[PDB]
Amino acid sequence: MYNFFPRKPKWDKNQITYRIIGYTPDLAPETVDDAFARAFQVWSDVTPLRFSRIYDGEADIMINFGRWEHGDGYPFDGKDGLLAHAFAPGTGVGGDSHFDDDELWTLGKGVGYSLFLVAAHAFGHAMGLEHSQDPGALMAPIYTYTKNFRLSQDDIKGIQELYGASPD
Ligand SMILES: CC(C)C[C@H](NC(=O)[C@@H]1C[C@H](N)CN1C(=O)CC[C@@H](NS(=O)(=O)c1ccc(NC(=O)c2ccc(C(N)=O)cc2)cc1)C(=O)O)C(=O)N(C)[C@@H](CCC(=O)O)C(=O)NCCCCC(N)=O
Ligand SMILES: O=P([O-])(O)O
Ligand SMILES: [Ca+2]
Ligand SMILES: [Ca+2]
Ligand SMILES: [Ca+2]
Ligand SMILES: [Zn+2]
Ligand SMILES: [Zn+2]
Repeated sequence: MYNFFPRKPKWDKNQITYRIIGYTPDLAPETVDDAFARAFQVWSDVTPLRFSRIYDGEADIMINFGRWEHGDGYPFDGKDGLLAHAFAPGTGVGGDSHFDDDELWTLGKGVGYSLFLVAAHAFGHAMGLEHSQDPGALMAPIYTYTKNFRLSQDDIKGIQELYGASPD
């Protein structure tokens, strides 16, 4: 079933804040923003968690792209291997999600990697979800493309364990 980080860390608030510092050239900026939004919404759908975008100063979830050493001491590794990473909820680095720009970022294709799926996956980590044993779960330790995506019961009960279900 579902898993969390060792000390079960979580946001002390439902109103979360995100900022996109950098883009990938692989996708249109507008299409990146829609991918990051839609990724936030798979989790917002089933919790009282609300993600609101800001365009300057420290946010909860600082989003960027980078390659190799990108100034956090967790280097990326070129094409494939690490696609991305997120930090468990916390101040500063806590919940910050980074994507390796040595990857080919795509949407709606089996070729390269869906920014939306990896982001959804990564944002799981940023809410305090670890990997899960269900091979169909979004918090699977493996990337898998599907054209038509739905949050598994495993991922819903895990996030609702921390933050409760949809009140709306
Ligand atoms: C940069 C990392 C080292 C940070 C780490 N986070 C992780 O270790 C996470 C959790 C887990 N251990 C995997 N993680 C990774 O960062 C690995 C990267 C990535 N690995 S991946 O590239 O091989 C990978 C694997 C799987 C996917 N999956 C998908 O994209 C995907 C899955 C499923 C589906 C589908 N079809 O359903 C579609 C797509 C994508 C990428 C991933 O899993 O995101 C972490 O949170 N810490 C070390 C924390 C430790 C926290 C703790 O232990 O309590 C830390 O010390 N942070 C310092 C400060 C933060 C807290 C504070 N403010 O005080
Ligand atoms: O490259 P991974 O994320 O499938 O291990
Ligand atoms: Ca890589
Ligand atoms: Ca942060
Ligand atoms: Ca790229
Ligand atoms: Zn990083
Ligand atoms: Zn992961």
